Order: sequence, then C-alpha cells, then structure tokens
Amino acid sequence: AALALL
Amino acid sequence: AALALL
Amino acid sequence: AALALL
Amino acid sequence: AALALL
Amino acid sequence: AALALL
Amino acid sequence: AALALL
Amino acid sequence: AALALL
Amino acid sequence: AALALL
Amino acid sequence: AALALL
Amino acid sequence: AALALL
Amino acid sequence: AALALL
Amino acid sequence: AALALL
Repeated sequence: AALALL
Repeated sequence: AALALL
Repeated sequence: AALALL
Repeated sequence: AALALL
Repeated sequence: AALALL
Repeated sequence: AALALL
Repeated sequence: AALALL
Repeated sequence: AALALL
Repeated sequence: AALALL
Repeated sequence: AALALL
Repeated sequence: AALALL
Repeated sequence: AALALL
C-alpha cells in the first residue's frame, strides 16, 4: 500500500 | 493533491 | 483489510 | 476522501 | 467488500 | 461522491 | 477533481 | 484499489 | 492522512 | 499489520 | 509533501 | 515500510 501528498 | 493505493 | 484517509 | 477494503 | 468516499 | 461494493 | 477505483 | 485527488 | 493494514 | 500517519 | 509505503 | 517528508 502507498500514499502520496504533494 | 493526493494518491492512495491499497 | 485496509483503510486509507487522504 | 477515504477507502476501506474488508 | 469495499467503500470509497471522494 | 461515494461507492460501496458488498 | 477525483478518481476512485475499487 | 486506488484514489486520486488533483 | 493515514493508512492501516490488518 | 501496519499503520502509517503522514 | 509526503510519501508512505507499507 | 518507508516514510518520507520533504
């Protein structure tokens, strides 16, 4: 699982 | 902006 | 099981 | 935003 | 089962 | 907006 | 804008 | 499953 | 933002 | 099991 | 900005 | 598992 905030 | 993979 | 908040 | 898998 | 809020 | 699968 | 896949 | 906010 | 796997 | 806060 | 992998 | 803040 992965999560990115940009 | 955001992206999640699960 | 999995849960994401974004 | 949210996502659940169960 | 799955649930998404967006 | 929302989506459920069960 | 948003996109969900489940 | 995947969710994107942009 | 948060993610749980169980 | 795993939990991430970001 | 942030990114998590778990 | 990995987490980056930038």
